[PDB]
Amino acid sequence: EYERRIAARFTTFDQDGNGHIDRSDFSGAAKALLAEFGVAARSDRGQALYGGAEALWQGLAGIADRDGDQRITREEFVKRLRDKPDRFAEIARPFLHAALGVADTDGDGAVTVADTARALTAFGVPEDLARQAAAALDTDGDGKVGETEIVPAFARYFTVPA
Ligand SMILES: [Ca+2]
Ligand SMILES: [Ca+2]
Ligand SMILES: [Ca+2]
Ligand SMILES: [Ca+2]
Ligand SMILES: [Ca+2]
Ligand SMILES: [Ca+2]
Ligand SMILES: [Ca+2]
Ligand SMILES: [Ca+2]
Ligand SMILES: [Ca+2]
Repeated sequence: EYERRIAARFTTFDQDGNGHIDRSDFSGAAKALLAEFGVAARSDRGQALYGGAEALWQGLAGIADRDGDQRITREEFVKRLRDKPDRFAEIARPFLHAALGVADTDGDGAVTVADTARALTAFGVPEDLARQAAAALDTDGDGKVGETEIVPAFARYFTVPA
């Protein structure tokens, strides 16, 4: 179970599935989300999402790329994330904020549960599970998913329970 839980988290970052985490895993994730919502890469929201993704890669690399080759292997990839999950969530905050912007289709600063599910599928979550996860992210049940729900959820998700 534990090792399976760890692989799940690794697989989330290893978007292209090739067994190491690269900047391009993150670039690819940004590209997928923008495509899902028809947001132009060159738009303000597009540039903000790529900048946020690049910042999260650098944070994660800072933590886990022990030999400095700018790929994080399965091997290199948990304890550091478990002991300080809040710090890692803040590293991800610009990315998560930008992702919400992209998934906000009417511009009112809120994202629907259905569009949260769309975002998750852009990041490789199969459609059925994404609906279930999106629903779970809406912890106050108002049908709107926000930064105050997503950022702590992210912190928790990357705290692999022992
Ligand atoms: Ca990869
Ligand atoms: Ca750019
Ligand atoms: Ca490395
Ligand atoms: Ca919306
Ligand atoms: Ca909205
Ligand atoms: Ca479908
Ligand atoms: Ca189902
Ligand atoms: Ca909510
Ligand atoms: Ca709410």
